[PDB]
Amino acid sequence: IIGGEFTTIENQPWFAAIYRRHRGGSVTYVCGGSLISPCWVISATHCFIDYPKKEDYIVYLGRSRLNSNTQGEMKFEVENLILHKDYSADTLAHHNDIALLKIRSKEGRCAQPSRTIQTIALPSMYNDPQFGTSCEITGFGKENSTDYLYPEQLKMTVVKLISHRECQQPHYYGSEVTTKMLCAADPQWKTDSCQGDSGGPLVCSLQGRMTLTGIVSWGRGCALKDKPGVYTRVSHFLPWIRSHTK
Ligand SMILES: N=C(N)c1cc2cc([N+](=O)[O-])ccc2[nH]1
Repeated sequence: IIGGEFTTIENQPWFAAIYRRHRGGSVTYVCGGSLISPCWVISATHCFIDYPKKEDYIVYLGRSRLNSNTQGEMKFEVENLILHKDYSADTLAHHNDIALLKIRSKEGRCAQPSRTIQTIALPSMYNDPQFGTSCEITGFGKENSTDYLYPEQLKMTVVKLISHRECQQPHYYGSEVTTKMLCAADPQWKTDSCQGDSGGPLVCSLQGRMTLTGIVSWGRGCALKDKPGVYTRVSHFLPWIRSHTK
């Protein structure tokens, strides 16, 4: 997250921190995700496509810091790593960038809700807030485009919803953006998602309820003029989600 503010897991209790164990034992950060039910975390396919093997992955819930433990965190293995069959890699514009991780502890349990671990609601089908709506993004991603390191503390920021028409401008993203994608940016382009934020939640308040409206997917650079963050439009994948979480 470029700009924005530091936060803790109490303020995004569904946020999932996902890591991969390398051979030789090193564990590095992969991507964020969102807990939608006790046994299921939703993320982006592009986080996993290079390494599709579910045994390489570690998920944490209730975790506030990147390389240290948070009191009351839970640690999970991935019982199922489900990628979207119709995924595509553009140069930027990943189509169908949605993935589901079935989580289970070494003790055979799913998530147990608490002050730091809760689930997020899915939207109702094709029901998105109007452009100009303010939504929040959450992640451990880069704080400046030139940074080498990821921040140790979890961050959040607020970005505004950009209409499909506007994101379609040639001087924005043109045809790269589809109706299954959502664009969102800052009016001053000061704040944005960046490298490492992928898979994480875009949460909007939608008629009284915190809602997983999007999933961080791609963008050109970070916090650049006319170059918004792009998000998987969750309200367009509910059949996909409901069938696969069975
Ligand atoms: N604007 C976004 N929603 C977004 C930009 C972005 C960039 C990278 N990246 O640095 O490769 C990764 C994920 C991203 N998500």
